[PDB]
This record gives sequence, structure tokens and C-alpha cells, in this order.
Amino acid sequence: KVFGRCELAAAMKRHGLDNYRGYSLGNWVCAAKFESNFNTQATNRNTDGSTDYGILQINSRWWCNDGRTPGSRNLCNIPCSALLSSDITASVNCAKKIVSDGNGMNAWVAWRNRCKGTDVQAWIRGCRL
Repeated sequence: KVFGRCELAAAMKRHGLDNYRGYSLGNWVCAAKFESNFNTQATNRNTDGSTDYGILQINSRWWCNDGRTPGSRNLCNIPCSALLSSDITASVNCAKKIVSDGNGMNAWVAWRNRCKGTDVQAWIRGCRL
């Protein structure tokens, strides 16, 4: 499914991402926008054997099991296919682990390059949450 900006913001807020670990909602919307263009079925197959799955492009070496990646850790304890549904619940739950377990939103390359230092609140301006 391809989310609308405000639609995704409302769903993320209902899943408790606003101010999660000090990151306002807009950061999460901005990251989804540049990671996947709000596409829940996005997949990026990397040359290292790993694959990035879903709206937040979670990588299979560390976070989910797809049965095909060397040195997989499966730290979210989920099959990577659960990250490919229209329901964002699994990606959100795993994204929380990632910012947690690891260290901030720098984990997402698109956030680091396209959201960091910008007015992220603009991604939720106009929306009714």
C-alpha cells in the first residue's frame, strides 16, 4: 500500500512514535518518505546478501529473518515478510527496537541525509491527528 503523508502520520501516532526516545513524529514521517516513498511493499535487495524491507527499509542482516541473509541476528524476532504488510504495526515495533538497541535515527541513511537538520514538523503540518 502507498500511504498518504497525513495518513501515515496518524497511524504512526496511534502506534506511539511521537516523541519516542525524543524523536518527534515528523522525523518518522520524513524517514518513511525518503526510505520508501511511503510504500509498504518496498524492497531493496543489496549485493551483500541482505535485503531492506518495507516502509522503513529494515535490513535483514540485523533485524528480521528472511532465511537468505548471511550472519542474520533477527533482533526484532520477526520474519522479514511481516514488514511487507499494509498494516505498519510490525515495522513500527521493530523500528522502536532499532532506535533503542542501537543509537538514534542515524540508523536510517535517508533520515541522516534528508531529514537531519530540516524542519521535520512540516511533514505533519496540515494533518489532523
